[PDB]
This record gives sequence, C-alpha cells and structure tokens, in this order.
Amino acid sequence: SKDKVTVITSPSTEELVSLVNSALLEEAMLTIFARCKVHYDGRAKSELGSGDRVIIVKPDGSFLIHQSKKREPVNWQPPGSRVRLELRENPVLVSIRRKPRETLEVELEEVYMVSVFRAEDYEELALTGSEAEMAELIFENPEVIEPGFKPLFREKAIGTGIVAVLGRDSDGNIVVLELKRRRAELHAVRQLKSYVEILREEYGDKVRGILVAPSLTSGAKRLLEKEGLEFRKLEPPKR
Amino acid sequence: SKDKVTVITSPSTEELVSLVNSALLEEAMLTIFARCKVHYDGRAKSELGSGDRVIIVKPDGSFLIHQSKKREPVNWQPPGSRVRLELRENPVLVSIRRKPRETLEVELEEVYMVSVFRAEDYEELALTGSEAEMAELIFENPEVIEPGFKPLFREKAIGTGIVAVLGRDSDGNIVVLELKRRRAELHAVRQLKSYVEILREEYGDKVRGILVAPSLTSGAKRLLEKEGLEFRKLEPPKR
DNA sequence: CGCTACAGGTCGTCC
DNA sequence: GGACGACGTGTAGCG
Ligand SMILES: [Mg+2]
Ligand SMILES: [Mg+2]
Repeated sequence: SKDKVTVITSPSTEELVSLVNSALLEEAMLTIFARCKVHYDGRAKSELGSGDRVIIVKPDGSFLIHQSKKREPVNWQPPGSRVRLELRENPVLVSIRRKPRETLEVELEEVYMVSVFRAEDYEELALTGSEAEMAELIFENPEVIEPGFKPLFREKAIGTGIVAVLGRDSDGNIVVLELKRRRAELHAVRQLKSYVEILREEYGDKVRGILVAPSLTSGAKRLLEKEGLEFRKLEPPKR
Repeated sequence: SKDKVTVITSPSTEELVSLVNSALLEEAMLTIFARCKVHYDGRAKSELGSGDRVIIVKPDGSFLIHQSKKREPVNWQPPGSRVRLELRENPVLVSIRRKPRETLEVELEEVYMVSVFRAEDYEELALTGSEAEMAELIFENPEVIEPGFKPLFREKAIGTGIVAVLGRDSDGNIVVLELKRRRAELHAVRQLKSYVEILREEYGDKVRGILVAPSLTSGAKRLLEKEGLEFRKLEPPKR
C-alpha cells in the first residue's frame, strides 16, 4: 500500500479482484486496459460492442472509458457514482449514480492490464483569460467599453435571466453588456436581445445592449444590427 | 513490442523515450503515471503545479491529463495535435495544436509508470434517446404534436439560425418546433422566440411556436407563457 | 436540490 | 473552413 503504482499484466481473476478492490478501499486511481463491451442506461441508452479501451475509475467515483480516438470518453459516470466489480460469465464493472439513476456496465472480456495508482496531488489549476476576468477588467477600467460608461452590477438577476454586467452611460441610460471570451455567436446575441427587451419594458427604448467579445460571426452581426444592438471589441485578459 | 501491452515502472530516460517513441510510431495509446507540472497557453492560459496525474496520449493526437478528481481532464489537447518529447532538465511532453495555436507542456518530474497499449477497436458507440430521435418520431408520427400537424422541414436554415422542425397546422398556420431531449431551460425558449419572430417577419401573425420537451424549468415556462408560445410534453424515445 | 449560464467546452453537419 | 446547435454535455455560483 506504500508503492505509488501496482501493475499487473494479464492478471488472473483473483489478481483483478485483489487490485480492483484495493484501489477502491485505498481510494486510489484504478486504470485498466481491456477488451470489453459497454452498456449504459440513464438519461439516454447506449451499446458499445467488443473492443479494446482504457478504463479509469477515480477515487471520487468518476468513471471514464476511452477509445483510441477523440477527446471525449465514449462512456462515463460522474463524480459520486459507486462501482462494484461483479463476477459473472466475465468480470463486470458496474457503476451506478443515484439522481438521476444511471447505470454503466463494463463487461471485461480480456484484461490486458490492471493498475492501482496512489496519486498524491495537492495542487489545483490556475487559469486566466476567462469571462469573469473580462468583467473585472471592465469594472477596473470601464473605458475599454467607452468613455463615461459606469459599471454597476455583475450577474444581476433581472426578471427572467441573469445579465453579465448592468450599467449606465454618460447619457444616463441603462446599459446591458453580454460578454464572450471568444468569438460571439447567434446564441450570445439572443441572450443580450432577451435581456434588453425585458429591461426595455421597464426602462423604455433608450436601453442599450452591447455585445462585448474579441470578434463575432456573420450571423451575430446581422442579428445585432437588425435589433439595434451594439458591439465592442474586447480580448479576454491573461494574467 | 509484439505484445498488446508494454509496461515499465520507474523508467530510465532511455526507457521513457523508447516507449513514447514506439507509442507514436505504432499508433498505440500512451499512458503515463507521473508527478508533473503543466503549462498551457492558447485560447486561454493556465498553470498546474507539481502533483501526480494520469497522462494519456491517443494515436489521433488527443492528449489528456487527469487529476484524481472529476470527469474532466485538468488540461488537454484535441485530436490532431502533434506531440514530441524534449529532454530538458526533466523530460517534457510538448503537444501543440495548430489553428488556433495552442501549446501544452508537461514537465515530467518523476515518471512512476509508462505504458504502450496497442488497442484494437473496430466498434462504434450506438446511442439512443437523442433529440434527432425525437424529430424522427415526429415525422413518423406528427399527432404526437397535435392532430393534422404537417411536418415539412428538419434542421432548416431560416435566415438567421436553424430550426429543429418546421411545419404547418390544420388551420394553415406555420409551426416552429424547438425540441429538447431534456428539461427545457431559458436557452431553448430564447431559440424558439427568436425563430418565430424571424418567421413572423415573412409570414406575419400566422406563425406558432411550440417547445417540445419532457419538461420545463420555471424560467422557461414563465418566459414561454409571457410570449404566448406553446409547450408539448415529449420524452426522447429509447429505441 | 433546481435554475442559470460559462467552458481552453468537444463534436458533427452543412452552407 | 466558418456557422450553428446538440450534448448522457460537465462544472460553478447562487437561492
Ligand atoms: Mg452572460
Ligand atoms: Mg434547436
């Protein structure tokens, strides 16, 4: 239990069970290379036929099944799921989440490798360049929008929806910003339009919307213009 | 090397280099257990300090870095990225994505395990209970919407945006359907309202919007009612 | 929990 | 290759 790694290739069932169950009691990452079938029923339902895949069970219950292509797991289970290992015609990894009820079944036809990784990590990700940091830059230097802009509220719930920044201009109008940390799309403009309309019905037609993004799509421009909304070019800042 | 799996615990640098090399040449899966540092720069910028993680490099270029928590990799690179291994003071995995330019740098301070898995998988996931299945059901069976509903188009570009289902009703009105495979939120109603207004521009007051979904959030229902749009309860079929 | 919206979203289709 | 929207989206904030 004091080795970081414990690896077995071509494990016997006995060896499988021993390492699987120690991974769980030790709350260590479990990794397995195997030929398997996968059955999922839950929010949706899926079958994956027999094939080789990497399987990972994290100590927090996160379950991953990866094919040899793409970024997404072909199947998974979220944190807080519970897995048991089941002996049947083959060993079967069964993971269940409660609410909503989702079942993942991994039938292990052939286990090429099983491993316990007792991983120590006290460190957490520090990311910069987010939308939240655009909001900060704007409250710290409102001029990046325009002279006299005064930011007032961040994530202000209006009647229906939550607007990213609510504010006032030099004419004393209410100003909605919608921020995107990347090229803004039709859905961004729909957010803004939706918020502005809701405000307009309280505060009159003078309410301004501004989409604040590094750029926007052909579609966003068209709809923005058609709706009389505005665009300010802003890049997400990186610390 | 002719084996499906090769595993070396506590590799030397030469051992490390060798397996990494083979994984890439053999189009195999590369899995590393390591204490590392991660530096990422690209669409955003991030730093992860020294800690233990699982690393996976797929033969299609997908790069994954997993902490012992959550379902998401703490850092990654998408399919198509090119990876190399540089020997600085420590070995450094470098994976770069062209377009947009993104670089991922993993300093391997200690490699606990490195493995090559030559995975054979000819099988594609088969999933049921999607939104597209809802659409099929509605074309096969339009009365699930209402009697004498005539479905005409599916994923139809209108001028700005794309409608899930476009049709007519028995009274000669045009019908927009917005479909959701799960409980519908504000986002959905905004989509629906947006399309219906665009269609009203051409066909005038004779357009109906219908949100089709297993249920609604409070905000959705509120907004839906406000704009006088309609709801039909439908569960995605599991076939 | 339920609502709401962001994400380095990823992914697939189709103009 | 851009635009557009679904996704078993996952994840975080907030009430
Ligand atoms: Mg917003
Ligand atoms: Mg839609």
